[PDB]
Amino acid sequence: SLHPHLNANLEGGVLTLAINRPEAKNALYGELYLWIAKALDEADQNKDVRVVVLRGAEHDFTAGNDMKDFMGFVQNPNAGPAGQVPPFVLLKSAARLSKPLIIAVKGVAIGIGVTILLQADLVFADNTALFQIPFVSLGLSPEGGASQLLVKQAGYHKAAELLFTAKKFNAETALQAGLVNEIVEDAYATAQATAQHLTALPLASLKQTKALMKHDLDQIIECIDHEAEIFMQRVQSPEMLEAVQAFM
Amino acid sequence: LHPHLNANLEGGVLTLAINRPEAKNALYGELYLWIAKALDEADQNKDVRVVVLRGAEHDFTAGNDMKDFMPAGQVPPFVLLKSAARLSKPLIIAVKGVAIGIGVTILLQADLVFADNTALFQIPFVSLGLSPEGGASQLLVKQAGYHKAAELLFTAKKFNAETALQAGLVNEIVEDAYATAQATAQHLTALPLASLKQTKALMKHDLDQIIECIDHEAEIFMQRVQSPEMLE
Amino acid sequence: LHPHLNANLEGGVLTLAINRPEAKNALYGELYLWIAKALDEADQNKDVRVVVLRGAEHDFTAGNDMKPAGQVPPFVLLKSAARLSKPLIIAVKGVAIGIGVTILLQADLVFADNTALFQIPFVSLGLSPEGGASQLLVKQAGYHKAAELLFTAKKFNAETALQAGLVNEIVEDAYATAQATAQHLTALPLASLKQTKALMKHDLDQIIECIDHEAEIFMQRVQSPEM
Repeated sequence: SLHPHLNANLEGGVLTLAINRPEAKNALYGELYLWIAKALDEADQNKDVRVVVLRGAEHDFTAGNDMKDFMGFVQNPNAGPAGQVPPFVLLKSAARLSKPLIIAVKGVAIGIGVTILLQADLVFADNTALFQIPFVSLGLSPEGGASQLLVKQAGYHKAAELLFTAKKFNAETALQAGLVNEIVEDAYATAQATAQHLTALPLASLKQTKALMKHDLDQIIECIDHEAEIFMQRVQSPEMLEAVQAFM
Repeated sequence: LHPHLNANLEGGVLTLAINRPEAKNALYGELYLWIAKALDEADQNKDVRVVVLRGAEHDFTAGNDMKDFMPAGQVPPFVLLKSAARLSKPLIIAVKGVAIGIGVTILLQADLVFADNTALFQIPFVSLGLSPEGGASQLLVKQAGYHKAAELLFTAKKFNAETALQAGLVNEIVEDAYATAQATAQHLTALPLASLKQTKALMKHDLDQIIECIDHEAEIFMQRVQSPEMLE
Repeated sequence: LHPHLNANLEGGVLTLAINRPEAKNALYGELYLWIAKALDEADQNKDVRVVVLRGAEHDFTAGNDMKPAGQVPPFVLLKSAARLSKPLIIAVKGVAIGIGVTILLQADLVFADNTALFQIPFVSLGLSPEGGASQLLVKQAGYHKAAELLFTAKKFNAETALQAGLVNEIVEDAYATAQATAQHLTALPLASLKQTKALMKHDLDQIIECIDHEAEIFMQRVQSPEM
């Protein structure tokens, strides 16, 4: 389906999904998380798509959860299963994509801008990238399976430093922690050349290799869901509501 | 009290400083047990938000007192390791000078570790005719990767702060280890308590299995303790 | 004893050296089986305390010679290396292709020089992982780097291997470093090394199961149109 703030282009088996909400530096709201999730789900069924590239359209990847949206949410929270709240739907859609998923990062990549990297196979950034996992300082808790995936990808000590302190960090830190594969001059051209190289390789080899690497997908999904339950406890906490009420 | 352990609580930060400079903070039975009890009670004390563990002066710990040296899960060093692993609040370690044996394996229970360029690390267990402690045979493989963990465990070599940093034992090498630790501790005491507690509990979802690895290692260790290798 | 494989024991160090330089140490069926058997015997050999495995003067192995899945020879070698109860050290120079990389994941220590040229080419042949790589490389290098090396089938150098944890140290003389390290380890208590390694590889049966699972998939692909 066509929707604002998300451009899709398919050429030579490469599907490029580009977040395009510059007025807000690509902050994500409820329905945009779902539109991105649906596009991933449809790409995986589309026989003309072999590789997906997800990035921003321009100078930023994502400023994270839209704060205006978030404050309306805290005052009227989704009462359904925590795992069906929009950001967890996107993160699971990404985790389950059977085809290679490449992400290219410029500028801000905050919250979900970091945890979605843990669902991608390859990540390229340039030196303008500025990352943060702000969940602790917002009064929230991990999402995207990061309590387990970031410990595995970065090592326990580094994962605890980025999660506990909630600090901003640069591309060299993200590269040392294994969140980014390489820092390059043109993140978007590199992501596109890599995607073209992958479409020239056998689809079945790629699909099977990825399926073996992700043999524990069911447990990853379980981790995302159980995190989501704890995350909603924090979203619904009395202290969160008072703080939003004041702010508003 | 016990003059070998300075404890101090300020602004939510409890600072535990091993103070036995005559023996380079080498540790002996009852002292393992007091540090363990202090960590246990820290977790129960609502005025305590973050613990920092370090040496008082130029050294972290020379490891087990060879004099002191001379149910396996209840032998003192293992008691301290489990109390560290169980602490539900953030635990920061700051390393200067020697950090030997349990001086390294205790770092695998800490959430954040800071060191300066004087730090000198070693896991001598293999060369003492012994075996791993502190869950190192799983925790160090996970933290450093298998190849590097094998290098540190098998060879029993001393290594410096840059090697520890690359293996993920140390978060950052800084000019003033104790000041950096205190500043991080104060930053963490200013953040929401339930957010830090639930984040740590998720990260340590496999705590039961860490305790079982520490206890399994303990049984093996205590057997090696009564072996000709050890004597030689 | 067997064509293209040298073996030397001294001071408790067994050095096995692949010796087929005219072919850049490309491996064929029988040769896989001889290396694997030598590892099986070294483990039963009371006078062996540490094993070094290496290639020829300039190269480790160009990989599988172009010219029950669990019993196909490269998988037998991969499992023999994984089961070896004593320390295994590999020293890498020049080419290290396919098996040349996946065997590093079964060694305890790996030393290379800057001539090393690594590749995992299976995807570009329409095949699939081997060596238990789909799990062991993810654990050793992290998921992103393992994906990069496995999906793209790119050739890569010693610095990239060091960053991926595949290599412990890049050194000037990989054979001398491997020998000095092995001599240090033979001087230490075999009982301590044995028991430390067995704890580190507590999940050995899971490792072997992954190797065999990959093997069955691999052998299907071998009959694919892509291949």
